[PDB]
Amino acid sequence: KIELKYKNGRTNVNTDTIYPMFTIVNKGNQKVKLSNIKIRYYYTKEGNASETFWCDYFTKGSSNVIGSFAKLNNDKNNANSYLEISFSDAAGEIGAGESVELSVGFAKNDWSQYNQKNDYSYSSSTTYFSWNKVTLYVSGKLVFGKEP
Repeated sequence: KIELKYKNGRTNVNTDTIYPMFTIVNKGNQKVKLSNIKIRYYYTKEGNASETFWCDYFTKGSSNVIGSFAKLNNDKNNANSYLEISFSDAAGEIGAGESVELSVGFAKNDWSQYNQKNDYSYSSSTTYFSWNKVTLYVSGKLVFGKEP
């Protein structure tokens, strides 16, 4: 029973950079290996340049957080792209009743002034909350949130 909380590290809506922050909470009785957990954040991208990902903070070491980018290939206006966050073997485990905190960022490399309020996963919250428009998978299976 793995839950995900979200807050926004910088709420400006027309910037090229986006600052998703998450807490991953193990609310079950069994430990989960972090290398089995993935998180997605969904947004619209205009242009063909590759995004840039970084990790500003992670309980288990920023070097153990992996950022990848992919397309939804669905022609919808709330998102066409996602950031997928994954974790290395060296990230270890989240014990039962423990949590980890993760503060990341990415640049779309559009420089377009797009309105991020149109993004499926955008929230202006500066409090970690139970936001169901970001998703969490365990061993590839969706366990938290709603896919677009």
